[PDB]
Amino acid sequence: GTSQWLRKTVDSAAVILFSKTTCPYCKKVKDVLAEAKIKHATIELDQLSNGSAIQKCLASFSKIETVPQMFVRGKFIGDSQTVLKYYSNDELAGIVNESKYDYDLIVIGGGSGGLAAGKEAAKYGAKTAVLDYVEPTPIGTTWGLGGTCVNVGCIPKKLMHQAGLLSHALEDAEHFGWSLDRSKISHNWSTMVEGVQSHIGSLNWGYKVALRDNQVTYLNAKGRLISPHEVQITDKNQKVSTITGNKIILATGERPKYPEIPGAVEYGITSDDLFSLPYFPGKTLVIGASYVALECAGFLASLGGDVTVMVRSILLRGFDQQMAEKVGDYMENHGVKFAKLCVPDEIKQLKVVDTENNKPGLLLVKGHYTDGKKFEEEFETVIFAVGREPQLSKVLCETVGVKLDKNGRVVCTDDEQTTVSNVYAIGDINAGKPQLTPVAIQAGRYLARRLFAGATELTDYSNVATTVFTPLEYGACGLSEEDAIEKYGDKDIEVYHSNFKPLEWTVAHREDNVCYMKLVCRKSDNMRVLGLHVLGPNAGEITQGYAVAIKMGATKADFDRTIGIHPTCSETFTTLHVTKKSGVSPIV
Amino acid sequence: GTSQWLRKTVDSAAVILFSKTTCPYCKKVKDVLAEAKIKHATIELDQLSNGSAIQKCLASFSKIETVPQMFVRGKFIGDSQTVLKYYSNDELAGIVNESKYDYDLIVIGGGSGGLAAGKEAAKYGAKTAVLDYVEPTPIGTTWGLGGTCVNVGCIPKKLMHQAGLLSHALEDAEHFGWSLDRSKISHNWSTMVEGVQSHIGSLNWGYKVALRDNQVTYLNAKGRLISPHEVQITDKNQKVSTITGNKIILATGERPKYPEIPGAVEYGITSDDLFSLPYFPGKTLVIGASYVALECAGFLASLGGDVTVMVRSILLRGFDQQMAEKVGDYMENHGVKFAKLCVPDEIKQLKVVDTENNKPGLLLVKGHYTDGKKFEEEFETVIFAVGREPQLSKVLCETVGVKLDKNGRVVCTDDEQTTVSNVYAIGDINAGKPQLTPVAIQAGRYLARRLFAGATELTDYSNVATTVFTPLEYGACGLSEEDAIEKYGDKDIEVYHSNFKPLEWTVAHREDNVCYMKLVCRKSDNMRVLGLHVLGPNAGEITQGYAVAIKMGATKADFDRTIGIHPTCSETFTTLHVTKKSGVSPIV
Ligand SMILES: Cc1cc2nc3c(=O)[nH]c(=O)nc-3n(C[C@H](O)[C@H](O)[C@H](O)COP(=O)(O)OP(=O)(O)OC[C@H]3O[C@@H](n4cnc5c(N)ncnc54)[C@H](O)[C@@H]3O)c2cc1C
Ligand SMILES: Cc1cc2nc3c(=O)[nH]c(=O)nc-3n(C[C@H](O)[C@H](O)[C@H](O)COP(=O)(O)OP(=O)(O)OC[C@H]3O[C@@H](n4cnc5c(N)ncnc54)[C@H](O)[C@@H]3O)c2cc1C
Ligand SMILES: Cc1cc(C(=O)NNc2ccccc2F)no1
Ligand SMILES: Cc1cc(C(=O)NNc2ccccc2F)no1
Ligand SMILES: Cc1cc(C(=O)NNc2ccccc2F)no1
Repeated sequence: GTSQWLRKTVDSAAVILFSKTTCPYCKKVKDVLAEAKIKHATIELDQLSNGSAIQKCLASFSKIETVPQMFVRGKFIGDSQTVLKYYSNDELAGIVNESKYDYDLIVIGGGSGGLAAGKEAAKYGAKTAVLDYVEPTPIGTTWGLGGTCVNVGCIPKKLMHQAGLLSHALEDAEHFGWSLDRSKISHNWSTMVEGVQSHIGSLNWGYKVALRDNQVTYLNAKGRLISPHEVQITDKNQKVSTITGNKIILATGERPKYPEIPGAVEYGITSDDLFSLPYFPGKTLVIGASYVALECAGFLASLGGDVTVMVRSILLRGFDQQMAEKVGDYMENHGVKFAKLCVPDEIKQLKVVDTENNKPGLLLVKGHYTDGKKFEEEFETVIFAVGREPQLSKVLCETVGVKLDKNGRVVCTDDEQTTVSNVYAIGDINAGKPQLTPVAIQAGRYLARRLFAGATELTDYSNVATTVFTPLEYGACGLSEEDAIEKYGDKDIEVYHSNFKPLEWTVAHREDNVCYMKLVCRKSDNMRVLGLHVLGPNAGEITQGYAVAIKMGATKADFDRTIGIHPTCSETFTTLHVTKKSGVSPIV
Repeated sequence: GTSQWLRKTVDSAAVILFSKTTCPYCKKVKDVLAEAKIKHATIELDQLSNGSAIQKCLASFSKIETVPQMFVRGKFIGDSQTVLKYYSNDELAGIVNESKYDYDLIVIGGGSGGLAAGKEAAKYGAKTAVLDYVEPTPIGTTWGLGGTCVNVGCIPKKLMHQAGLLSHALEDAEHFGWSLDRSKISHNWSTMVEGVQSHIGSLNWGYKVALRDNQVTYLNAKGRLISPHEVQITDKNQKVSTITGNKIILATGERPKYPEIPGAVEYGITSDDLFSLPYFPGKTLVIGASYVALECAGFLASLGGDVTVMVRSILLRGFDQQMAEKVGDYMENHGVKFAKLCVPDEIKQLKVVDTENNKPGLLLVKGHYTDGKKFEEEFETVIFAVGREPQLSKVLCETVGVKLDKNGRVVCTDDEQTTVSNVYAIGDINAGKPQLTPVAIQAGRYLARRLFAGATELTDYSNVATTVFTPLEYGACGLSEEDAIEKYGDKDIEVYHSNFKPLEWTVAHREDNVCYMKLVCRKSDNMRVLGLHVLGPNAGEITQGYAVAIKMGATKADFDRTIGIHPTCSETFTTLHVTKKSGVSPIV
């Protein structure tokens, strides 16, 4: 056990020092490497459980059992006297820089996971390159460094959500005594987009600064893995070349799908285009029913838009369907129109986008309802939100041997390793994993530490909490009620639930019984909490802390013995008592 | 053990049925009791692990070991045949109403704890009275049923906090694209007070409806305990009479203190007066530095007021002082003035309150700083927030034998029992307990179940989370950093911390490094989280869920392995890494 860990650690680390905190010979070597600007990992043996056993295993590489011992890319370099000899003789810089490869690590993809992995690897002395290229959308939209979340995802969508939430803050202000008249106030799309894009631009620049300050080589080029250690790159001038690397991390993400119907690619847009659109969309149709579809329809309606959503079957497939129906009912009562049980057949152009006067075009959408009736209506903008997919045929030569599943995602071990031993995959392209930004970041950072600092901790992908940022937000952690019932049986499941009303909604005359929460519990396991669900304001802030308790195995008794904070929405979880089986009403 | 539990349960319950879920004779007795509208507790012996032992112990009370067995106020009434006999002979109603006392329970005080205890007791058949009287403030202010939180505490203060938060929402809305101009909008104090008071009145009415629907006797009268079982009551016509009860719960709360200086009682006010004041306070001095003082100063400033706070020594004594100083620095940067190291000597009247034109008066405040320099300034309103105190000499004859501590609070066992065996105390008057509304509710409900339904569960008063609703909110759960170091020593304490910026503050151009969080941990106990602290928006929603994890013994490793929800403020707790001992900056 200990011998196999040490072997893997030594073969993989770029530069690593084995040390003890109390040793002045170790401190002497540490200070030399700091002066020479040589970054490295450090393993303090006096702070590990079996440090004595490791110290004896080191002799199988160095034939000494003392400390310090310095290694570079699998090779024992020397003890204190030897390292100072290389330093005194101006031979140290050359020894720590010799490698079979151009880089210790090449990351293909500069998004949530890839930037996290590359920066963390560099901190331990791995010579690292990060490659990023943004293929333009069909209408030509492109953006800077940082990935989907930063540029066309979590960041701009939550900022536009906040712009929509402020519409209701303006209405509430009158009831709390402020003198404004909400009915005389309007919204300016282009002013909002300019502020959002200025923030995104500051993130693009901050990531380039961060890579420079960690000595990471940033290449704005398209990468393609042609053999296990060779990456072909093509730059903005179509100059083609090859770089080599010891370890490879694939982190290229996904892009939006289009349906295979006439006019979709030519005349519609996706979320990739929405967040920098230079004109207000006008009367809008959203095709789809994912969290992306509902989040976008929701803020467009709150900004004052005329918005319709076309739903093939159900809302939020894969989420708790009682919660999903309450989400949609709120949206329908607050100005979002729905075309239910309906699909599109073709998009026809009636007017071209007026790019000079900054106005949308006009489109005729034809489709049909599931019974057989026809749909036909005119819209200024049509947004497709019908799923996302990777396109690893762009990234990955089939001769390399990296196995993909039937959806085109990478099949990985529980430590992110592919079927090719030096190649790993993280983020949205790792098959079977939750497709979320904090998951990609944790996977990338934890992987970098295992490769270059001898860490052993794995990423835990179970019970990862989520929040859907619809007009009324929906947070969740764990199983839906229907998945719990299918797994364990109805007689082994107890559900505690309640409506609630935020105190802030009282003076503002908002609804009494629309916010809702529940705990789905397993009777035969001490009433273990299998899933937590909340519909209400600030749902992400409410849910996050409970994710720690669920990770730890919280029971209903743990929620009961914990005391609430008053007045809050979250405290309602500490006093739940009405069960679904009792038939008693959950209203306030 | 079991036999001591059974004797206490039988002696104390008003009406109780010993039963098994599987027994049709028990079902027949349940159905008769429901038809006669006789409320009662039930214990299902087949749901307890020592149910066989309990069934044998019942025989020393009834001389039988079968189920069902019905008891009334410590007396065995009968089995199935006997209960049915009393019913068909119209004898049962008189039997179940036989009592040595007028009531099974008298609650003195109709606030957070007292209303909770009284309603819960009545559910198990306890004949219950709740007494409530509101002694007017020095200027004559009074209010309805529900206690301090409902009328002059948590509820109106958080509603006025929300009105203040909406000021910054109006400012933010411009940056997100909305057409309003914040500089032309003003606030109307009387409109806000009218809305707050209409909500408080709906709560007053709802509590009277709830007591009527639970068959609880509500007496709007002042109560005084004159012997262990006798309560003297004085009504609004000054009629004096005596009622008797088996169990007594003291739940009379506290009221604000005034300093002993000339003019304080005559010309100043307290929080009791603020929340229904018919005119805007105008230019205001708040004397004190408690959470009540800073919350009130904070929202008055956000509503456009000229506000000063006079601080004797420090802010928020008893809270973590690094967090208290950050709370005050934010207020001072956003328009609250502070007179530090200063106390008042006298209040002089310059103008009487203008009741006709609905305007405040004018006052001259004289004081001095700790070095002896003088303070002298004019204000329209002076609010004293210098602590709260019970006044149990008004509630409790000294000859009854209930022991008080040096501060005048009631000394209780861990099951809320006083030194008089049938008398219990809950809420703010229970010595040594956190003075919070959800604590009083849990204590009252749990106590009623122990008295009248044979329950055993105690209230857990440890690590109860809190939130201070200052303009930037401060949430906490567990020990302050200085208390942790005093208890375990500095070398056994590690502190992880970080600044953060809410995403909502980016486009709004608010501050980069004002929000802050830390985890105070114990090294020698697996890095156990001893205390959690957060300064930021929605801090009560952030903190609540983590209180369950801390109750369960969370360590830093539990926070690390839990994944964040993005984009949120709370997710910053899941990736903390900078220690105070490293000296590395917490800025982001
Ligand atoms: C509209 C929307 C909203 C979302 N909201 C949230 C939210 O609120 N919370 C949340 O947790 N998640 C959210 N997500 C999900 C989140 O955006 C993703 O889970 C995350 O971005 C995945 O990170 P990644 O590192 O796997 O890939 P990405 O961030 O997509 O980065 C991959 C990068 O690699 C580049 N690349 C691709 N091929 C190559 C190549 N051959 N050579 C070089 N570079 C290449 C891509 O152009 C891209 O820049 C949202 C997603 C969308 C679409
Ligand atoms: C300004 C302010 C803000 C607060 N904010 C919060 C907050 O945000 N969160 C929180 O958790 N806590 C808050 N608190 C504390 C909370 O109000 C108290 O902890 C809670 O009200 C205590 O409940 P209680 O049942 O002990 O007493 P109370 O609610 O004070 O009820 C006691 C009642 O008994 C009556 N009474 C007294 N003597 C007699 C008698 N002889 N006969 C009959 N009736 C009598 C009193 O008039 C009163 O109606 C706040 C307090 C204040 C002052
Ligand atoms: C807001 C949001 C995003 C997701 C998500 O990313 N993926 N779902 C998923 C879950 C578990 C395993 C595998 C998966 F693919 N869920 O909610
Ligand atoms: C020391 C003390 C005695 C009383 C007194 O008489 N209270 N009775 C009363 C009850 C209800 C409304 C109005 C009332 F006056 N108050 O304080
Ligand atoms: C054991 C213990 C805790 C306390 C106490 O400080 N209670 N009150 C309080 C605290 C924090 C915020 C708001 C509050 F009202 N007294 O004794």
